[PDB]
Amino acid sequence: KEVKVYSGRHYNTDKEVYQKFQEQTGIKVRYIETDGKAIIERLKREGKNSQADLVILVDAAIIENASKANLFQKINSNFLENSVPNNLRDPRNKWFGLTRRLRVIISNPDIVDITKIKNFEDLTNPSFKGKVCLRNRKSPYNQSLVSNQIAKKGVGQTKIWLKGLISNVSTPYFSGDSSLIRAVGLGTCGIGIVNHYYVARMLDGVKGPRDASLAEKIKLIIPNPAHVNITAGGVYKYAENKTEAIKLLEYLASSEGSQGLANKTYEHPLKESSQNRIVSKFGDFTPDNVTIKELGKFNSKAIEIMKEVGWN
Ligand SMILES: [Fe+3]
Repeated sequence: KEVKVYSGRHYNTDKEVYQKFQEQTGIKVRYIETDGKAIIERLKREGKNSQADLVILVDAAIIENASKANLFQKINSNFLENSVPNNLRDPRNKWFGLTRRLRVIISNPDIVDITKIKNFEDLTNPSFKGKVCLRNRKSPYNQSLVSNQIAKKGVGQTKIWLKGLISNVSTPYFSGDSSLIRAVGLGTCGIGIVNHYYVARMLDGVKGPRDASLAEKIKLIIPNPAHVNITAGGVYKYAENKTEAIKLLEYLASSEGSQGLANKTYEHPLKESSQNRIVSKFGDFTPDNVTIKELGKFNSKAIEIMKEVGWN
């Protein structure tokens, strides 16, 4: 018996978690790890001829792309329905959350007054003029953040916040979260918005000594309440090994499985905050209760309003 996993968790960190499932169950895990959008495009092309059993994807926006494209089948599981929090799964049971990431504020306290920064709304302060730096609108992470704001405040109010935010940007858009962390730490940027786990990875020397030194210069602010995003798993629509795909998903969503995946990328497990000493130092967070499904709903409108105010 075997199971074929196509995973968009492209961090090169998760192989060990699949090995523990194999040893306990005797089910062979064939594992492909690449870009999420390459997986979606390949699967649309293959249809019934695909060898995918279980699909793992990063971000609300990519999960919505896969759902729109009809890539998942509904599954029934007492374990999953009674263990994965409602806000972090498909109401129609086609996909399930496995890890939690926060998109946070990073600041250089030698360049800006950090006592003035608590939440996203503060980044429109005119005293931050020229000092705010962003990754481009092509990042699903950024699209899902603007989608978060539309969910709570509606389109009108979100556009006001975006006109204010983009006003304070005077630097070209970055193509990644790690290069924006380097700019904030070097001090060419005073304020950035990035995923918390990139700061943890650089602090722990994963990207070498220079990136570690730059990351020490940064003060990380968790908005209160906090915007939460996820990685998720679902069973492929035409999975051959359906039974084995459900067993592996039940394992990855469990306390052992969710801690295993999360501890590799410095994320939070599903039902508890990270044990990790670097992540714990960032502080406690309270979720804002916007569902992952809602983040997918408002993705199209988020892209249109980012384009309209000039977030490029
Ligand atoms: Fe990432």
